[PDB]
Amino acid sequence: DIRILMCPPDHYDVDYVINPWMEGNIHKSSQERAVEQWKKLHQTIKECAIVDLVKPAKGWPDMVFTANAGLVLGENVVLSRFYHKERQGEEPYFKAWFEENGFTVYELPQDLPFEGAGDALFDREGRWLWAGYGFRSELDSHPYIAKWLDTEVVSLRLIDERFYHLDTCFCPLSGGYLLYYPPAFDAYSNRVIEMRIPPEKRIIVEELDAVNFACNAVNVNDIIIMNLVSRTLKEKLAEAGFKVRETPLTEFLKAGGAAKSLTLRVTEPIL
Ligand SMILES: NC(=[NH2+])NCCC[C@H](N)C(=O)O
Repeated sequence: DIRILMCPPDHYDVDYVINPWMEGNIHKSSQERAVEQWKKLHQTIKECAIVDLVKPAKGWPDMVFTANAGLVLGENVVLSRFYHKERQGEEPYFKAWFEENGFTVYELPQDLPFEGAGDALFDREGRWLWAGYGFRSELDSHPYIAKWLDTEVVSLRLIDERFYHLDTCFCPLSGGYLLYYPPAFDAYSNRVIEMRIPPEKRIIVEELDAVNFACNAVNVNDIIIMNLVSRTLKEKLAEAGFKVRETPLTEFLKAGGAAKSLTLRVTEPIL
């Protein structure tokens, strides 16, 4: 069974600016359109996986972005500790959901930021965990995660403020494929990626797709769900065996997130 956690946009707005996509967008989201877009995404994901919901909290508009609730492996979750006070109030609500749903929760020190699956994505065969740092999660959190979850952690440094979470520019896929935007990473981190993923398994995104959040994609088996995709990228994905489903998420891009950011896979098998 594959299960994905989402959180509906009952209280969604753009109320502050903590990433560059939010600049100029305060109160520019339409709550009604956001509901419509989220409902279409929810339906599309539910066609591929079970969807669980956590009740949203008023005053925490970014709670829709459940990718940042924590990092799940098996029965364990490393709870996120947000870098910004504007999201720290989500933490007790996410903790309560994990506890109520049978997970055993690990908490980092309150001074050590780490933003969950948004910044840390497993290689889909379970060989290691790719973990971003540079804007939200601290590099020093990576050894904690490695030990708590008994996984090798491969740290990747983000260098572009637009691509401030790993999942905005990097997406492990089924079959060992990796969908990513190399310019979001420094040279050393690109070499680290390249050492592990050979060219035939790389699906390299160009900037025009990256800025439409193409890497912020939900992949269940051979299905990939995203906001918008160029024909060029759709054909590359089709050639690699994936079926692309697009669903519009413009109201969430105003807050710096798209399809993947609105999801957390809570069934991450031990392999
Ligand atoms: N996993 C993600 N890409 N999350 C996007 C979160 C967007 C939210 N406004 C923030 O700045 O934190």
